[PDB]
Amino acid sequence: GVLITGCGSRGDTEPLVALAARLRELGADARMCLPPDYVERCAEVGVPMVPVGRAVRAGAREPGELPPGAAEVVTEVVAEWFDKVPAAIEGCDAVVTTGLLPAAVAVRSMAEKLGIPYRYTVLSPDHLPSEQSQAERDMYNQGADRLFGDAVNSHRASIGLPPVEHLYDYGYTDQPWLAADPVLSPLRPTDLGTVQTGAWILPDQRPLSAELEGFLRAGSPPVYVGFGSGPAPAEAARVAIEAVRAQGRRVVLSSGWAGLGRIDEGDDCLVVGEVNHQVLFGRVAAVVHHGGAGTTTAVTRAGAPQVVVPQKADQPYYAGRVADLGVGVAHDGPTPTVESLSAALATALTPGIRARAAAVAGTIRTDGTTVAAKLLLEAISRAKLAAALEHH
Ligand SMILES: O=c1ccn([C@@H]2O[C@H](COP(=O)(O)OP(=O)(O)O[C@H]3O[C@H](CO)[C@@H](O)[C@H](O)[C@H]3F)[C@@H](O)[C@H]2O)c(=O)[nH]1
Repeated sequence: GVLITGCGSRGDTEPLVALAARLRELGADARMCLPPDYVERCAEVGVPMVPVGRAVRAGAREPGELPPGAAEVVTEVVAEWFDKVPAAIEGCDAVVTTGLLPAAVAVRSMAEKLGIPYRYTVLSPDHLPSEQSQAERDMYNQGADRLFGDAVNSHRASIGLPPVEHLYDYGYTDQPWLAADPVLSPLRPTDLGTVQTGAWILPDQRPLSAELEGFLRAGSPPVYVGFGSGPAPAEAARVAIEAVRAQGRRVVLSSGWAGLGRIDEGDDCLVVGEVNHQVLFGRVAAVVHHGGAGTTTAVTRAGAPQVVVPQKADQPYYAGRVADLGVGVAHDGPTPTVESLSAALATALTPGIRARAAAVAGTIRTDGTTVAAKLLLEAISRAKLAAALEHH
């Protein structure tokens, strides 16, 4: 089998589910360890998953219950991963991981014990160890060792392993994979070490809800607005609904983890939960979003013009990439006003940008999981999988 693990938000998780599903299609018994948020997602695509640790979404936890990434609970997190992974990793020939470092180091430790290959994956190039300075890498290693090195070493001893240090190096490996699209996220030409597979995208077969289908059929193509797993700006729903209205468009508002909702009973708005983005984004006039790696990838592949309203982290990078590609507008700042978002939307709604977005869509590859599957085949070899890939 192959074990696929991670602890993080939807963006950290969805690529892993894509890889797991692709491996199962290719005849490999891929299974997962993920936070409990993702039980439904894994089940609906037929991927076995074992829930590990605290829920990542605040609303999925108890009031006052700290997230898995909180420094206060790191000892508990390490223990939980060492407790639950053994049953899942048994009979596996390789492991692929992303996300939270203390969990990743636990997983690699168990891979080390079994003598099976471990691969860590990053989703945005700015997060590659080789894109950090030596001083930064030193700092990350020291912080990890200090914060949870003792806990990791106690559990390593429990299974007979020697102690380990430099936990950033250990968890990320010396050369993590980059599961990111090369058009959206080009790698510097001097980097010969990083294996860039392309994005890991699950071909989405889920139907749209009757309500969303009805909404799409009942009028002109709407604008989608959503902020993914992250926070939304102040008055996000009001500003977005009023700005989209100002452009003469209907609105599909994704509630997201922020829990956005309607501002009135207007029938020109539909509030949605989880949806098939691959299908929906082909049927909208534009997408206003936060600039998450996965969301940007999906919007770009669908060919919908964009307005990126970046909140934090790697999101300004994606806003800049979208602007540079000419397929959308990088909104100036994290908190739009009706006026600023309306202006950005007007720009994103031109025939020219529609054509540019349509053209760039065709350049985004969707076969990154096949690249990763072949890389795994080669790592394990050093059957059904080899036969399936030869067929491809
Ligand atoms: O209704 C829905 C909602 C989502 N999806 C899919 O979930 C994926 C979300 O990916 P994304 O990377 O934007 O995740 P997110 O957790 O919001 O963002 C961060 O995690 C990212 C990765 O680390 C990071 O780039 C960023 O800064 C984050 F905040 C993407 O493939 C969507 O198309 C869906 O199919 N239907």
